[PDB]
Amino acid sequence: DQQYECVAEIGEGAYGKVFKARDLKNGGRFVALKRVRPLSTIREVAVLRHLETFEHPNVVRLFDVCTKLTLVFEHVDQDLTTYLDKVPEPGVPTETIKDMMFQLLRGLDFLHSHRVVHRDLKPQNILVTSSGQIKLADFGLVTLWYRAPEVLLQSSYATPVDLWSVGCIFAEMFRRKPLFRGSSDVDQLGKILDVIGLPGEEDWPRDVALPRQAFKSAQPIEKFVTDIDELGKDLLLKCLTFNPAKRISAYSALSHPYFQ
Ligand SMILES: CC(=O)c1c(C)c2cnc(Nc3ccc(N4CCNCC4)cn3)nc2n(C2CCCC2)c1=O
Repeated sequence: DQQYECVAEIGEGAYGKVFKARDLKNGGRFVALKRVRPLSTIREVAVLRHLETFEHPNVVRLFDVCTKLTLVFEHVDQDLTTYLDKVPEPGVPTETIKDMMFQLLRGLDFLHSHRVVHRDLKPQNILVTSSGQIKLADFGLVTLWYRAPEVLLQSSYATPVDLWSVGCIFAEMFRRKPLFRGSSDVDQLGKILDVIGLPGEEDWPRDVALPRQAFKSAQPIEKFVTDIDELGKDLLLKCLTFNPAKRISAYSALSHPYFQ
């Protein structure tokens, strides 16, 4: 659009490239824009232009949709990735991990309550403002490291998909490196079960291509996620529960003694 001007390139990918641009009309503020190169997809934008009306403090603001499209949003300074890349030793402060995780679950509880699933939650799209405020981005239409077991298996794809990704990002917050760094669904699933263990046959998805009988003893987490309290250990384990039905929800997670 002519109401905006491209200065730099934020990110590239299959979904299309997003750019940092100057919103000349609105006091030359920095805005993030992404193009698109038509009936059941009308909903996607109707849910976002609606989600917008609640202006949740932990989700990127949308500014406009122009025409073949141009999507303008709020520009955030950096992501969680480059945030972790610059934090001095011995990593992120206990309280900084606990705070940023709250803002993450709030934005997740907001999206879930409004029947929205992120589906691709990674540090690359968990943005962080100058003030240090978490903003969820890259939703309302690679790296399997954050993919949930059931997505990998191709069974369910419901809201517990993001609670796995959050336990993966919660670990990476301490560790400062991906917990499960697989290279294929089968490799990912593997590396996952090498840590959490083989779940009971009762929790394995009934009727899927990959059987339980194709993989492991449960390993303690304090080994892989170094200096984490028994409370954070309790929360992250509930986040990383094989059975999506047993996996904690952002709403019960927002309650947990870890934030008390
Ligand atoms: C489509 C989006 O929701 C969206 C928005 C609105 C956005 C806003 N500010 C960003 N701000 C950032 C975040 C990081 C950078 N750097 C990119 C170059 N390397 C250093 C970090 C620059 N700007 N980045 C944004 N993204 C990126 C997240 C991952 C994919 C693109 C987005 O998807």
